[PDB]
Amino acid sequence: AKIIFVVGGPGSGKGTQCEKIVAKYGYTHLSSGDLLRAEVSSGSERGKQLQAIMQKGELVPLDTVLDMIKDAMIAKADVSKGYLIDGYPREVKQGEEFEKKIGKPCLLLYVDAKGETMVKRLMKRGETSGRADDNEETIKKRLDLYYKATEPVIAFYEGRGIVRKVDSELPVDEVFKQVSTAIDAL
Ligand SMILES: Nc1ncnc2c1ncn2[C@@H]1O[C@H](COP(=O)(O)OP(=O)(O)OP(=O)(O)OP(=O)(O)OP(=O)(O)OC[C@H]2O[C@@H](n3cnc4c(N)ncnc43)[C@H](O)[C@@H]2O)[C@@H](O)[C@H]1O
Repeated sequence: AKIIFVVGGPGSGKGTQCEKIVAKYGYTHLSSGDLLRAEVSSGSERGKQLQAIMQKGELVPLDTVLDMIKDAMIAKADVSKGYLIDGYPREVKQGEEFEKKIGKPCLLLYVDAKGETMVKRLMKRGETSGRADDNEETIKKRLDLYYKATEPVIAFYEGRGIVRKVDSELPVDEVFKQVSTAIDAL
């Protein structure tokens, strides 16, 4: 099955574009954030540890997040023609370990937004939906971590040759036209 990495900053619009991909193409959307938050909601001790880390805007250990991604892929294996891996990899080692344990991506969709745009979108969502990490101090930490740890992921897959950038400053449906173009050309 096809594996597509979807990578971009906090609030760049990854999840929004992924849900549109699902509706149009039928791919299986796996969000590392959603999987982690599901563990938090379980009330487990691990969930309490994950909640602490995520509330501070920090990266969860590779071992945990890759386990959950693999778990989810296996659970959907019978019915998936392709996978959207949304929010993983966030560091080069995460990409490397995924390829070691699961397989290689055929495409990385780089959902590109401005830093100020991401701050605005997350501040707005925070005031609306009240997600714990959508507070101003944590947003700043998330964005800084994205720049430091995750942008080298883009470079890695540029070296691989599979990055297609989409301009997430555009309206959602206009971004999705760029997304659709990349997927159609697979
Ligand atoms: N691999 C990993 N390794 C280690 N730790 C990990 C990990 N993955 C997760 N974690 C941990 O979990 C935490 C959270 O991870 P995660 O859940 O992946 O959070 P995130 O990376 O910050 O992504 P978001 O869901 O916040 O934003 P998004 O890019 O999907 O944008 P969205 O479509 O929602 O849109 C955002 C807002 O903007 C709106 N919007 C979207 N697109 C547009 C557009 N074109 N125009 C106008 N508004 C738009 C949306 O309606 C919405 O309101 C991490 O910080 C980390 O602690």
